[PDB]
Formats: sequence, structure tokens, C-alpha cells
Amino acid sequence: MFNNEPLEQIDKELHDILADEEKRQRETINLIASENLTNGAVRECLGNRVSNKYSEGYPKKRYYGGNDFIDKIEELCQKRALEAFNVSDEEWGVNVQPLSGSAANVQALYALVGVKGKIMGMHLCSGGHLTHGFFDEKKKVSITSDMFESKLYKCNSQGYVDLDAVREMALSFKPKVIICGYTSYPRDIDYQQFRQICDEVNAYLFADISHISSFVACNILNNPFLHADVVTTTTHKILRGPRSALIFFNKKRNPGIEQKINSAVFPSFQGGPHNNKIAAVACQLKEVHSPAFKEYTQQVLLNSKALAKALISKQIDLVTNGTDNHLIVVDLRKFSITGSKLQETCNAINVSLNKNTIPSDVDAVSPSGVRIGTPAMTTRGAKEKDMEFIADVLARAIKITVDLQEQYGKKLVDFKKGLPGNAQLQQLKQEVVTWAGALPFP
Amino acid sequence: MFNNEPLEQIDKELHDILADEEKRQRETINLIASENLTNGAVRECLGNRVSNKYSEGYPKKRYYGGNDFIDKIEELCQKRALEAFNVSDEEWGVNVQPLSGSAANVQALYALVGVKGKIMGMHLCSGGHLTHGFFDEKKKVSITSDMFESKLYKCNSQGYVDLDAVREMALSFKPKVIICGYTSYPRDIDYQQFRQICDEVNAYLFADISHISSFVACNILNNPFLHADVVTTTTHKILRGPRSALIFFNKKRNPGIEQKINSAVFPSFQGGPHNNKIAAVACQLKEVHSPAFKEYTQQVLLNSKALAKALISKQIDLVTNGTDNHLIVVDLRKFSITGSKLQETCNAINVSLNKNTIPSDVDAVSPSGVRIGTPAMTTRGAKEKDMEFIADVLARAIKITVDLQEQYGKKLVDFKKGLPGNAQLQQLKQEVVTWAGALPFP
Ligand SMILES: Cc1[nH]nc2c1[C@](c1cc(-c3ccc(S(=O)(=O)N(C)Cc4ccccc4)cc3)cc(C(F)(F)F)c1)(C(C)C)C(C#N)=C(N)O2
Ligand SMILES: Cc1[nH]nc2c1[C@](c1cc(-c3ccc(S(=O)(=O)N(C)Cc4ccccc4)cc3)cc(C(F)(F)F)c1)(C(C)C)C(C#N)=C(N)O2
Ligand SMILES: Cc1ncc(COP(=O)(O)O)c(CNCC(=O)O)c1O
Ligand SMILES: Cc1ncc(COP(=O)(O)O)c(CNCC(=O)O)c1O
Ligand SMILES: [Cl-]
Repeated sequence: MFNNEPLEQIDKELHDILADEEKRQRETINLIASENLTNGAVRECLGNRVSNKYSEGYPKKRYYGGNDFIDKIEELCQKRALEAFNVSDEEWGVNVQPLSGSAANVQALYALVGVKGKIMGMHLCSGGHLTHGFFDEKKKVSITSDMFESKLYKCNSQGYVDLDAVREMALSFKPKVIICGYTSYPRDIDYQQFRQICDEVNAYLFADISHISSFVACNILNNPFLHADVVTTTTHKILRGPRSALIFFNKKRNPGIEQKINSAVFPSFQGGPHNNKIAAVACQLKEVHSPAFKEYTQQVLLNSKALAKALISKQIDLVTNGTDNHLIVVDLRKFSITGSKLQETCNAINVSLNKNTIPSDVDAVSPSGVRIGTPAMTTRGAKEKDMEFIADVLARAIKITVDLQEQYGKKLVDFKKGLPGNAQLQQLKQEVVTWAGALPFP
Repeated sequence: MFNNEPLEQIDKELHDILADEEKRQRETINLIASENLTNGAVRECLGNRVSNKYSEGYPKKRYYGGNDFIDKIEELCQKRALEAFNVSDEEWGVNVQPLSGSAANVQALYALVGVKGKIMGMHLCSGGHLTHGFFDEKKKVSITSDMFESKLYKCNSQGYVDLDAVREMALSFKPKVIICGYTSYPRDIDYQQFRQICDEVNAYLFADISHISSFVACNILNNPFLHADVVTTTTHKILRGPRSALIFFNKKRNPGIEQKINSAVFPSFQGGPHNNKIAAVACQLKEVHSPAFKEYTQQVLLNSKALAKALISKQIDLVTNGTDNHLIVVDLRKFSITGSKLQETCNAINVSLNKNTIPSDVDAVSPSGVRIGTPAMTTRGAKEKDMEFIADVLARAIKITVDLQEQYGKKLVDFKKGLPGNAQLQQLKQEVVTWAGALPFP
């Protein structure tokens, strides 16, 4: 007693919009630092009937029965996860149930500190996440600033983490958790020094490595696992998995942490796991461990370095004057345009990037940069030599933006009026579509 | 720079377990009240490349660009949702971003009351959810009893909501939210009397209709939308959708609620939505509105009534002595066996059901019932006449359970020892597998 006819027949209206979405992705230079493209195997898992199963609890300690094949899936996911990040299952545990990165962080913080507990993270404006304690004068914007008592440390005027300030804050504020690992930070992190501060104050060290996970896995950047009590990561960014997350906890350094984190995930916050997600994560975590994926991750860094260099060669400034990872933050002040304006221009030409604050922006009302990253275009086969074209396109867009602002004014309402029907953008859009459209697409 | 080998080739180990999981679902009489089987169209959506897109915020108010087709999908999902539950978009709004039921509820509760806010829900043991404020004297088990101050009302000795108790408690406790709608409640709810109590104390009315959502939609049961401030529902149980959830909020009764709920979901709790989920929900909410799905929902009720009646005809007792909805709770005291024991027996015969507390249970360590429901088996094409066979299988399992307890003792360790190799269970399993295997399968 059900309908079995395909999506195209069952719901033509939805299928058209989806096929358009697919056309837009195929014909876009995607530079969103946190985005990637899943292969067809990850997506076969996500559409698997394993999501019919209610399997609350954990393997072998399940509330319901019928869970033998689910238990093997979740266990194959935890194992593949600890292996992928080169940690021993005797020293480290992992939870594979968090539904996304924000959930994973809120659950992990709760486990460590509880309600009213004190936390320290990087301010949003300097490159931290919303879930690292973010608030405004006007509001406790993240539950992490409301259910917990948070204090935020800023980067310096050059965009680097200021460890002397983190200490100044940590010693006076006395948090139980200090969060490092960030959303738009173009450099590597000094975890040993974070660990040194956390010891002085008796705090936990929490590393959120969602943006740099593949670099940590493949041994290309610093290893937070040598120093952290807790490491979280999303599975969908550079890792190229499904939308999901992982919480790692150090058993050796804190026995009884396994119970705290597991119980924080369920039943404190979640109910039934999404086993299609867990399967998909298993599938990608296998690919992660292969030598082919290390080559991909290496290619991501090489592209990022070449893109930075090509941008610098065209007199464009970068926060920290370069990158050690997959992402670049462009400082647009010298052209006297906002990131908000350049995003709009880049949209008009099928270039996806996002506006991003730089250290000299006091408010975040109007950020003065944009964030770009290479994992998505590296997945589509772009090599170092293709980065000059991407830089060329970005430089042409910055220039068009400057032209449009002269003609239409500095107010965003007015600026956008210039965007439709500009001949240069249509020319450039066309060039983007031809190059993007022919690249491999999983 | 990716691997596009299919799942079977790319990862043979995972694919084996999945196909096994598939076979077990096909060969099981599934009576878990909260489970169902998604059609191929819902599952195509879940495997769609739309989950590559980061789309933080809400339609027309996104942080990033390239979100035009995502905006159409999310807007179509909201529209189809409001329509399905026969509410005007002028008076009701809906948020379609919650990743699951428990998230939906913690988010909605937070929006209404905030941290340290007072809430009232049905105790777990009486049929409420974990997220309705569940705690133990030992521990604040749900985040809903820790980030909020919760009070729990019990059902009477017959399994019914005692409204006089709800008023006694509401007048003295003075909560700002009272939660109704339940996880194992076999009867319809008197929302008007809840609304009367809520007005009497100035509290909000929160209806969680996850288990009865289709009955509310198809106009078979009482309509909470006539009386509630907030209605939440999962999309994966009787509704037959993906694993996701919906928060409905009454604008007319509460101007300013829309901002509170929307901001509670993001950026308070969540980050990026899962667009494959939102797509999947759109796809199912269209099926929901059709008359064919009303025929399904009616068939669920007819099967549930026939199953209750066939169990009574075999001298098995039910909590509340019957059902108004899709689920039954069997009281096993007269056979001197625990639900825990009957679940194990039913597992051995490919009958999925779950143990469940009854009013006479105090400790909750060993519950004296099992909960069964009909949505899953109704989706597989069972009709009223088929419920006699299900009732006969369940009565035989109860009897075998009784026989095993006498031979092996009343301790669960010992009981299990009797289970493998028992000729009657193997004969009964065989019968189940044959009947189940032949039923239609989406
Ligand atoms: C969206 C998001 N999530 N996590 C991230 C980012 C971005 C980010 C967040 C925000 C943000 C997100 C939420 C708030 S808010 O306080 O919650 N509120 C909604 C303000 C508001 C009120 C009315 C109308 C619009 C906005 C405030 C700021 C803003 C930006 C922008 F570029 F606009 F300045 C960027 C970024 C990667 C998109 C980022 C930065 N920079 C980093 N570090 O982390
Ligand atoms: C799993 C779950 N989620 N929401 C639901 C249900 C069930 C439920 C929850 C629980 C439950 C879930 C969590 C806790 S706990 O306090 O968090 N903790 C894990 C202590 C513990 C540890 C080991 C053994 C017992 C207790 C306590 C009890 C127990 C049952 C049982 F049948 F055993 F009594 C049932 C049910 C649908 C499975 C249900 C009932 N009855 C209803 N009303 O709501
Ligand atoms: C460091 C970090 N942690 C957690 C999250 C949350 O993941 P979910 O979106 O799955 O909740 C993000 C997402 N950051 C968004 C971006 O960089 O575009 C992140 O950058
Ligand atoms: C009334 C109610 N509300 C919320 C939820 C939470 O849904 P998620 O599992 O998607 O978090 C449940 C699940 N109850 C589980 C069961 O009846 O088997 C529920 O019964
Ligand atoms: Cl999903």
C-alpha cells in the first residue's frame, strides 16, 4: 500500500528544481571553503533503506532489537574513523552519532563542562565558529553563549592567533574548556602551546578540525590528537563525506570521558541515529585512508598555495599574506569595496565564495574580505596551472565591482541595480560556465 | 580527482551488510510503532547532490549565494507542510530545518522559555518523550531537564492522562510551557482541556504529534492546531517521510514567535540545513495531502483496532483496554513475564517490537509491557484479516516465553540461554519469514 513510481513521475515539480540545482553546481567555479562534492557511493548510502531502522543507544547496548546489521555498520564506522586519524582504539574513542558539526560541538561542550560551564573560543569575526561561544552585545547568539558562560579571544591585526592574549584571558577568566580549530583561519594552529595554556589553568583542550580534517588525517598539518582532550570534525567539508560529524575523546588523559560524551549525545541531546549517515560516513572514511586521498589532499594544498601566489602576483592582499591550508581570506580594503559587494558580483558570474570579516572590521555589519577555498575545485580535477585562471577571474570581478560602484554608488541597494545586464559580467559568466561545465563532476 | 566506482565495487564489505539489513527488513513482521518504510522517491531525494550546498539562514535571507534552487525547495517544503496540516499561511508558520525530533523539541522549548525556563511534560514511564523534561532522582537525563526546570505529570492506573493532576501541578508549579502529545500513548488527547489549563496559568501549549501526525493531517483524530501555540512533529514515523522534523508556530495567537523559533533553530542550535532532507520531506508532504494517503492512514487505524480486538479475544490485556490510534500497549502481568523477556523472544522469530512501561511499573528497570504499532505493516499491505495472524504469532510468543521462563528461570541471563535452538521458535520464525518475505516492499 504505497507509491513506487520514480521521482520524475511521482513529483515532476521537485525533480525539475533538483535537476536545475545539479546544472548550477556543474557550471560553477565553487570556491566555498567548507564545500565539496560527494561521490555516487556516499550518495547510494544516503539513499539506503537502513534509515528505516530506529536504533537508539549504542552498539550491543541498544534499546530495541533487530539491530545486528546496524551494530556492525556503526562499529565499522568507529574503527575506520580512529584508523583514518591514526589513533589507537586503546587510547582514543569516537562517537559517530552527531547529526552535524554544530550538534557535535554543543554535545561535546555539555559533556565536559555542563550548563553554566565556562568556555573559551575564537571570536566569530577573527575566524571562530558560532558554536565556539559566539555572542553579540545585543544577544547570546549561539546556545554556546547562553547555556554556557563564554569568553572570546581575538586574532591580532595580522590575522594570527595571539597566544599571549589567550593566556591573559585564560588566567583571568578560568574556563574549563578552551576551543581552537576554526572556520576561516588560513594558517596552522599551535596545539602544543594551547595544551600548555590549558594545563596552567586546568582546562580541557578542544580542537574543532572540521575545515582541516583531511590535512590532520594525511599528516600534512600539525596533529591535534597529540595534545587534545577532545577533537571534533564535520565529515562534509575537505573530508568529502556526508553531512555528519565525529566527536573524538582521549581515554588515557581522562578516563570516564567515554561515558560523558556518549550520554551527552544520547539521551541528553539526540534520540534515534541516522544510519544512512553512519553508513555514508563509513564509506568515505575508507576512501580517506587510501593513498589516493592523500594525493587529493596534497593537491588541495598545492592549488591553495598556487592560488595565493597568483593573487599576490596581481597585487591582491591576503590575510596573513598567504595560507598553510586549503583556504585564503582576501583583504579588499585597497579597492574600497566590501566583500558583500564582491560576493554579489561573483554570484552574477557563477563564482561561489563568501564574504568574511578581516581584523580591521570592528562590527561584521559589512565584512571587508572574502573567503575562498580549493577542496571543491580540486575534487573537480583543477590543478596548479588552473589557479591562474581562477585568480584571473577573481581579479576581473574585483575590477568590475570597482566599475559598478563608481557608476551606481556605495549603497548595496543601488550597486545591485548595476549587476543585471552588465556586458562584462555576461562575457565573464560565459567563460566561467564553459570552463566549469566541462570539468569532471562526480 | 575522485572515485566513481559503484558502492558494491568501491566498498564490498559495507555493501554486504547493507544487503543483509535489507533482507532482514523484508523478512520481519515490524511492529515498532515509530517505524515505517520510505518509498524510492523519498530515498532518491536523500541521495541527491543538493546536500553539497551550504545554505545557512532562511530563504531570501541566506548568508551565501547560489541558493536560488535551494530557496525554491525550502519554500515548497514549508508550503506543502502548512497545506498538509490544513492551516493557513496567514495564521501558521513552519520551520523545516530541524534535523530530527529531539532537536526540534529542544529548539522549540528554548525559543519559548529560554535557559532556566519552566516546563511541564508527561513522564517517560507514562508515555512521554525523553525531550519532554525527562529526569531521574539520580540524573538530569535529557537536556530538557537540565537547561530547563522540568516537572513531570503521570497517567492514572488505567493509562489515561489525568487532567485534574495536570491542573493541580500546573497551578502550583507555574510552568511557561506544558507539553502534550506522546511516545507510547494509545488514546487521543483532549487538547481543548490542555489549552484551558494553559490559559489558567498563562503557559504556552506545545503539542508533539510525531506519533499521530498523519491522523491529525487526515482529520481522523483531534486537531491540536485549533488550540496549540506550537506543534512539533517528526517526519519519519506514521507520516512515512525521511528522518527530519517540523516546528509549527501560531502567529495569530503569538506575534513575534516566528523570529524566536527561526533564530532558535539557526543560529542558536544548528548550522547548515540538510537540503537532501528538506527535498525528501517536500516529496513526502505531497503524498500526504492526497486521498490515497488518507486511505493508508485509515487502514492504519482499522488494522490497529482489529489487532487490539484479536489480542483481547485471546485474553491478552491492553493498557487503556484498547486503542484510538496506531499503537497498542500490551500489559503482560497476568503471564508473569517482563516485556524485556518478550522482546527477546520476538527477536528470535523476526518480530520487532519494544518493551514498554505500564502504570504499575515503578522502577522502569524492568517494564511489564510491550508496545506495538501498525504503520509499517500497513505500508507492506496487511489488511484487517491479517491482524489475527499477527495476534496469533504474538500469543504464541507469549506462551513460548512462559515455557522458557519455567525451564531456565526468571533471570534474563538465564532466560536467553533457552532461546537459540528452541524448535518452536525456529518453527515460528520460519512461518513469520514466509509470510513477511512475500509482502510488498518499498
Ligand atoms: C555563516 C557562518 N557560520 N559560521 C561562520 C560564518 C561566517 C559569518 C557569520 C556571520 C554572522 C552570522 C550570524 C550572526 S547573528 O549574530 O546571529 N545575527 C543573525 C545577526 C544578523 C541580524 C540581522 C540580519 C543579519 C544578521 C552574525 C554574523 C556573518 C558573516 C559576515 F560575513 F556577514 F560577516 C560571516 C562566514 C564563514 C559565513 C564567519 C565569518 N566571517 C565565520 N567565522 O563562521
Ligand atoms: C528509548 C526511548 N526514547 N523515548 C522513549 C523511549 C521508551 C523507553 C525509554 C527507556 C529509558 C531510556 C533512557 C533512560 S536513562 O535514564 O537515560 N538511562 C540510560 C538509565 C538506564 C540505563 C540502563 C537501563 C535502564 C535505565 C531510562 C529509560 C526505557 C524504556 C523501557 F522500556 F525499558 F522501560 C523505554 C521506549 C519507546 C523505548 C519509552 C517507553 N516506554 C518512551 N515512553 O519514550
Ligand atoms: C569549525 C566549524 N565547526 C563546526 C561547524 C558546523 O557544521 P554544521 O554546519 O554541519 O553544523 C562549521 C561550519 N562552518 C560553515 C562554513 O565554514 O561555511 C565549522 O566551520
Ligand atoms: C513524541 C516524540 N517526540 C520526539 C521524538 C524524537 O525523534 P528523533 O528520534 O528523530 O530524535 C520521538 C521518538 N520516539 C522514539 C519511538 O517512539 O520509538 C517521539 O516519540
Ligand atoms: Cl540524511
